[PDB]
Formats: sequence, C-alpha cells, structure tokens
Amino acid sequence: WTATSGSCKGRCFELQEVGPPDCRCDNLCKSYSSCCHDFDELCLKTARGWECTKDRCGEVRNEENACHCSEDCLSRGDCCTNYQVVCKGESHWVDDDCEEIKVPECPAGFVRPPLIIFSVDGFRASYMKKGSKVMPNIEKLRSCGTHAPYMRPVYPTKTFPNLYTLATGLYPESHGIVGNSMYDPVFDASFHLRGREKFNHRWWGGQPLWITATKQGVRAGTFFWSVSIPHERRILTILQWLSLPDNERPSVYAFYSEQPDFSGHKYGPFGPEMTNPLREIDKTVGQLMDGLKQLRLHRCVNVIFVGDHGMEDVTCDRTEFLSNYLTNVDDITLVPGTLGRIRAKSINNSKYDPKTIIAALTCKKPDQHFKPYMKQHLPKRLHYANNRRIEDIHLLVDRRWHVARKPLDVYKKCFFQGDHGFDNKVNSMQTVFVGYGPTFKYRTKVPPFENIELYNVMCDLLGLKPAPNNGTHGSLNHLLRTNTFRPTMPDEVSRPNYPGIMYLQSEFDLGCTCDDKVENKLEELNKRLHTKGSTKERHLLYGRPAVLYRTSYDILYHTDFESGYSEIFLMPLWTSYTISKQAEVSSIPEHLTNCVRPDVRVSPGFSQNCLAYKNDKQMSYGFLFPPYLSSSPEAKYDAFLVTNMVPMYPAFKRVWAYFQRVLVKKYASERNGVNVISGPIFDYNYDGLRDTEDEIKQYVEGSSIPVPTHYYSIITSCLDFTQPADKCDGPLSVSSFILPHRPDNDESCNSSEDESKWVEELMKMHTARVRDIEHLTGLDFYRKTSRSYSEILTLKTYLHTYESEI
Ligand SMILES: *[C@@H]1O[C@H](CO)[C@@H](O[C@@H]2O[C@H](CO)[C@@H](O[C@@H]3O[C@H](CO[C@H]4O[C@H](CO)[C@@H](O)[C@H](O[C@H]5O[C@H](CO)[C@@H](O)[C@H](O)[C@@H]5O[C@H]5O[C@H](CO)[C@@H](O)[C@H](O)[C@@H]5O)[C@@H]4O)[C@@H](O)[C@H](O[C@H]4O[C@H](CO)[C@@H](O)[C@H](O)[C@@H]4O[C@H]4O[C@H](CO)[C@@H](O)[C@H](O)[C@@H]4O)[C@@H]3O)[C@H](O)[C@H]2NC(C)=O)[C@H](O)[C@H]1NC(C)=O
Ligand SMILES: O=C(c1ccc2[nH]nnc2c1)N1C[C@@H]2[C@H](C1)[C@H]1CN(C(=O)c3ccc(C4CC4)c(OCC4CC4)n3)C[C@@H]21
Ligand SMILES: [Ca+2]
Ligand SMILES: [Cl-]
Ligand SMILES: [K+]
Ligand code: NA
Ligand SMILES: [Zn+2]
Repeated sequence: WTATSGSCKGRCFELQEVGPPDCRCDNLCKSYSSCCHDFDELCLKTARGWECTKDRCGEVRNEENACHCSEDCLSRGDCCTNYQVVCKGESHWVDDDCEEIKVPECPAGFVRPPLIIFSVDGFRASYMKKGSKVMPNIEKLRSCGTHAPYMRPVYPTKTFPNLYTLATGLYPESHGIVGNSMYDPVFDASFHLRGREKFNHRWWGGQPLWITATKQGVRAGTFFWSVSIPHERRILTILQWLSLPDNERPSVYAFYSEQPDFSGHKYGPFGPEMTNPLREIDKTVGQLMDGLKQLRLHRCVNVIFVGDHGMEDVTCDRTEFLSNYLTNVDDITLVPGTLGRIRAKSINNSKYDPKTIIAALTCKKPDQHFKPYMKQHLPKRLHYANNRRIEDIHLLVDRRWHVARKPLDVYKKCFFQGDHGFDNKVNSMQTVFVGYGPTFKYRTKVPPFENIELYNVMCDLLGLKPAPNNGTHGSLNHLLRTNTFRPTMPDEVSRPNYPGIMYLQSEFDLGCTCDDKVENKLEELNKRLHTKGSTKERHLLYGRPAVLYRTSYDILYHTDFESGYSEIFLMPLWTSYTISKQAEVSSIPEHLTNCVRPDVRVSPGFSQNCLAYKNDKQMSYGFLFPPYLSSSPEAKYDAFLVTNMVPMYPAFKRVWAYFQRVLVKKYASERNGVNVISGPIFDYNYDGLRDTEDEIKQYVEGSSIPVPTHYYSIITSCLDFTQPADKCDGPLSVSSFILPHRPDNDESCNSSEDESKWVEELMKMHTARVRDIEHLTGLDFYRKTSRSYSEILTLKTYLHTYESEI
C-alpha cells in the first residue's frame, strides 16, 4: 500500500528514496506503482517536444513546456539540448573537430570529472563499423576517445547477468544473477522478468558501483529508469542533476537504452528495420553531448558507451525439442531458449536421475544443435557453476538455435528473428566499448577485453576503492591517460627446496621398472650441470612461477625441463619447457614403453608408485614433459622419472598424447618456438579456485595420489614471430587451455575417429586465460620479464577465442 496523496511539487526525480507510505517521485516510482498522483503532470511534461525552434528563442518561461528556450534556461539548468545551437549561433558537438582533452576543463566547484555510463541493450560489436554512416555522434566518441574492436560479455549473454556484471565486476555465479530467469531452492523462490520478486534485494549479491560510490562519499544518480520514461526525458534529467549545487550534485550517472535489443529481437541483427533504432540512439547521444557542451561540461565528463551483449539470427524453425530425446519429458523443468538448464519437476520424485537424462541427450542426432553438460564440466572460462541457482544439468546451445521442452511451448507460450544468450566467445554476442573524456586516452584503440574488468576502471575514474571482484586491477591501465592504479606483484608465500641426490635406488619400493641399466667425465660433468640448472634459462623464460599459498615443494632441474614438484600432492604443480621451431619429435623407444624411474632427489615417501596404477583398473598415467620431445636419447630417461608422472584416464590419454606428440611441435613451428608450462588442476567444488588437500574427492586406488579434475597448459612465444620464443625482445603472445580430466570422451561426438579429427576442437572449446589458471592453482606466472607489470596483467587476461575476424 502507498497512500499516493502527496505531491511531486519541487521533488521531480528526487535522489533520496522516500519510504512507504509517502508517495514517490524518483525515476523508478512507475515500476513500483508508487508515484504521487501529480508525477505525470509535473515530472513528465511533454508540451512542445524536445527541441528549440527559432520562434521559441527568448520566449517567456512557460513551466508547462517539456524543456525551455527562454533566456533563463541555462542558469535554471533546463534548456532543450539544442538551445544554444538554434538560439545562440553555436555548433552541434558532432560538428566540432575533436581536440585532445589533456586536462579536465570543469566549472568551479567540480571536485572530480563526473562519469556518465551510456549503456545500450543488444548493441552488437559490428554495429560500430556496419552502422557507422547513420551514427555520427557515436562514431565521433569512438574515433576521438579510447575504443576496443569489441568487448566480451559474460555467460550467459543475457541482459540482467551482463548489466549486473558491468555494475559489480563479478561473474554471474558470484553476483547471483545467473540468468534472466532463476529458481533459488534455499529461498524456495523464483526470479522472473515480469513480476515483483526480481525487486527483492536477496537476489542481488556483491556490491554495485552506485553502492561502492555511496559508501565512499561519492554521490550517485539513481541508475535505473522506468521503461515508459522517454529517452529525451532521461537525458534532460541527468543534465538537470548536473546543474544541482556542488554539495547535492551526483558524480556518477547511468543512462540506459532498450534499443537496439528490442528491434533486434523482432527483425534480426541486420534487418532493414534496424537502421532507424541505430539513428535514434545516435540522436540521443547527440542530445547528451550538446547538453554537456551547453553546460561547459563536454571537456570535463568521462562518458562510457557500453553494450551488454550482441544479437544473433535465431528463428522458431531452429528449435530442438527435448521431447525428441527424452521419454520422461514431464518429469523435468527446463529453462529454455539460447541456453538450457534442467532440474526435476518434483523433489518428491526419487526416480529422477541426472545421468540418464544426460545420456539420452548425448550425441543422439548427427547435426544435434546443443550439447549437455553437468555444470562442473562446462569450460572453465565460462565460470558458470558455483551457484545453487545454476542447475546441475546445462545445455550449451549452438549459435542460431533454441532448445525447448516440447513443440507446444513454442506455439502456445514466428514472432522473433533475433536472440542472444549463447557462449560468450561467439562473435555475434560481442558488444561495444568506447571511453571518451579527460581521463581516457586520445584517439587510442585498445585490444578486446572482458566486461568484468570495467568495474575497477569505473572505480578508478571516480577515485573509489573497488570492492573485491573478478577483474584484474591494472589490466586496463592502458585505457587511461591518468588515474592509473599501480598494482604490485603478490609476494611468494612458499619458497622451494632445491634437493640434491639424497636416496639410493634400493630405498624405493614403488613397483616401477625401467630398462635403463646401460652405461666418461666428458658427458658426466655435463649431466651434473643439467641437474643443477645449467639450461634453466632456456626452459624457464619468465622466471619460476610464485607459489601463493603455504605448501612444501621442490624445484627439479633437467636438461629439457624444470619442475616445481609438490611433496603434498605427489606431482608437479608446474612443468616448464621450451620447444624451438627446429625441435624434433621422436618416438618412445620400444624398450622404454613402460619405463618409470625413481627420482633419487625425492624420498620414497613423497613419491607416487607404479603398483597403485597397476591395481587401479580405471586410472592410467601420463607425463607432464613429453618423452616425444626429448633433446637426445640420454635426456629422454629424465622424462620417465616418477616425479614427471601424473594420473590420467586412458580416455584422456588420447587427448594428452595428441597434444604432446602432434600439437606442441605444430605450435613451435607456427609461432617460432614455444615455451610450455603444464600442470594439474584440482577443483572438486567447482568454485574456480585451487582445492586444498582436504577437498579432493578422488585418489588413485589404494594411495594418496590425488586425481586432477583438469590439466592446463600455458603456451607463450614472441608477439613478433620473427624472433624465436627464447630470444624475444618485446611483448609476448600467449594461448592457454584447461582440459577437463574425464574418464570418457562423451563430450566429443567424433571421438571414435582419429585424434586429428576431434582433439584440437576439444582444446579450442577449453581455451582459458592465464588468470583462470592462476586462480585454479594459487600460482603467479610471468614474474621475471622485461615487460611492465600492467602489460603482463593484460597478457594474463588475454583469451585466445578461435573465432574468425569480427
Ligand atoms: C570472483 O570474485 C569474488 C569476490 O571476491 C570471489 O568470491 C569470494 O570468494 C571467497 C572465497 O570463496 C568468499 O569468502 C567467504 O565468505 C564467507 C562470508 O560470505 C558472506 O560475506 C561476503 C562479504 O560481504 C558476501 O559477499 C557473501 O555473499 C555471497 O553470498 C550471498 C548470500 O549467500 C550472495 O548474495 C552473494 O551473491 C555471494 O554469493 C556467492 O558466494 C558464496 C560464498 O560466500 C557462494 O556460496 C555463492 O554460490 C555465490 O557464488 C556472503 O554474504 C565466509 O564465511 C567464508 O569463510 C569460510 O571459509 C574460511 C576459509 O578462509 C574459514 O576461515 C571460515 O571458517 C569459513 O568456514 C565456515 O563456513 C564453511 C561453509 O559454510 C564451513 O564449511 C566451515 O565448516 C565453517 O563453518 C569465506 O571467507 C567471498 O564471500 C566471495 N565473495 C563473493 C562476492 O562471492 C570469487 O572467488 C572470484 N571468482 C574467481 C574464479 O576468482
Ligand atoms: O524488458 C526487459 C528485457 C530486455 C531485453 C531482453 N532480451 N531477453 N529478454 C529481455 C528482457 N528488461 C530487462 C531489464 C529491464 C526490463 C530493462 C531496464 N533495465 C534496467 O533498468 C537495469 C537493470 C539492471 C541493471 C544492473 C543489473 C543492476 C541496470 O544497470 C545499468 C547499469 C550497469 C550499467 N539497469 C535493463 C532491462
Ligand atoms: Ca576449488
Ligand atoms: Cl536465462
Ligand atoms: K591402471
Ligand atoms: Na565421444
Ligand atoms: Zn534481448
């Protein structure tokens, strides 16, 4: 109940929220059905439209007008945005040459350049090029300010998850808005688009920019606008707030456009009907920049023009029906469309089985346009698992398709020709970023980056300390002229041991054998040099990774590779080796097929044993540094040390063997040498973070050998591929992956074929940032390079996506 009998007289678009039952006058009252009776009359004037005309100049102030062309309007803060153009001979902002903004040029009383966030729903990245003719205001911001070719959204590439990711710097799994539609089993409550539950605070985790600002004494405009408030009125309101007295004036503002998403759903991303919504957005931008110029703020305010996600061609005839796969179709609840999430219709049903649902959905039709995953098996780069609101069963839908439960859902729920929500590496889902103002750089293009990074930068723009988030603070410093945040490397927590030869062969009882008993100070001084690190500058190019947690581990040197060996997990945390373009691949000699060798530097008690592998009928083993890439027959023996071994399912060994035998050499050939860092990952609670030893759910049978959930590699070379990886003078180039360590290859529908038909496609799907691997391992890489730390942070956030040119 609201006793809506008060008045908005003098309170239009008030910044403090009045509590029930007094009536409201803020930009959200409509959406709560809580505005005072006179809100429309006083606060939503429309008379005479939004533009001054010649005849209105110098007019006598008529307070009924939507905006004003009277002489007093500049000082009252409420001229039409084109007032000075029509009545005072001025030019439109878009018509002025751009001139570098070297310092903020603000009116007296401004303590800091304000930030305006201009957010556009469904603004696909290629609109910047393809629509450039009809968007001159936006094209000016883009070419005069700082821009990226595109910005990567978060998964799912839906509206609320992405807007709230922009506001918080957090993955949806952490902020809690995990889709446009959700069920929370703990609340026993549902979040929907239409309806009131979505207004309850309990859905919204983390700490959005407006709250960060408020707690630190920086005032915020209210970010959200009722849909029926027209764009012109939104702009006029922001401009009025900017004329408030110093003590009352917010420093951060948000504008939101429902376009072009709204039309894109109806007409497809490039429908001929899309030109007009793009014109109209541009016109709104022009109105803002003209209004800023009138207020002498166009060289003071930082403006961010940012999208939430793109838009793909999607139609009713491209829908897959779960009723074509499942017999039990009425025992499930599906969240449908461009992604799928499945749960049981009823908790009172114990005949519900996720494993049989998954099997019934796996590789059932030749051209099948979705793939089922248990959420913990989704690509780690999606970070889409660690929330009770994300259903255990997930379907990744092919770009251009929908999944639905039954055909009746699609005709009794074609209309739409566009949609979004697909995998966040899909080109059609990419969106835009432009920054313009004194704090951004002048005429600068920066590489594509992820929307999770923006919250830190928005904090930097406003002098705020960001709340803990998933951005990597400093990785976007290269967007900024000043206000950079100067990050430092984290301190190493554990220092390694450097064990020498400490054990005799016969102290080991590991059940391992090797045919290695074949026998010269020329070559014997040499191998001692190798074991003390004589070739370490070749194989460890960026310094050893730092261990950022308390643990016990040993550095182990070898001719061809160096490792950080964990006495706790009984295997390396990392193995580092360099493969030059000229390197040669060899086979495992016949006599050495099953060879495993005790490491005389490492105690029996801190070693794996071969017997456990013999007895564990499911589990086999592989090696981190591959025997195939040994520099010589004698160096090959090192690759068979028990300290280079790691547990692998035979099914996974097919993937791993192909990567090590075929793909490493191919990368070295194409990139002019590569440095490789590989290792295990343990993330049994699927939280994106390194497991402690007490979290491991699986061991090699009869042993303390923990089974990794994933294996990673980080493959680095010189960005200037004319320089070899081991002699690079400048910036680096990286690609990485986090392969799920699975007992089957059900994920790959073509896995019955030769590895050359399916393995690389699997690896591509599991591409990762170095930063994702850092979180999963508690390691910190690239500690010793010639590069600046901010540049290294940018490199660590890089994702190699394998999509073609945008
Ligand atoms: C991306 O960035 C984010 C943000 O930095 C990273 O997330 C952080 O990770 C931390 C480690 O997992 C986590 O720290 C824990 O916080 C617990 C207190 O949590 C509350 O307070 C914070 C701070 O204000 C708040 O943000 C939290 O909000 C969560 O929950 C609410 C409601 O439940 C949601 O609205 C909100 O969206 C958010 O949800 C997300 O996080 C939670 C985990 O907290 C998930 O469960 C959700 O799915 C969702 O993803 C909370 O309101 C604190 O209690 C923890 O301490 C335990 O463990 C430590 C070990 O150091 C130990 O000292 C304690 O004893 C304690 O153990 C006890 O509890 C155990 C579990 O109940 C039990 O087993 C034991 O026996 C003990 O009784 C811990 O410090 C931090 O909260 C989140 N922050 C956020 C915002 O999510 C994220 O990791 C990054 N991702 C990547 C890949 O890097
Ligand atoms: O009709 C829709 C809609 C639109 C497109 C769709 N495609 N598929 N289904 C769809 C449903 N919607 C979603 C919401 C609401 C109603 C609109 C207004 N809005 C905010 O007002 C806001 C909501 C949430 C946030 C963030 C999450 C708090 C925000 O922040 C903007 C600043 C961060 C830049 N603004 C975002 C849109
Ligand atoms: Ca974990
Ligand atoms: Cl959703
Ligand atoms: K075995
Ligand atoms: Na398969
Ligand atoms: Zn949409």
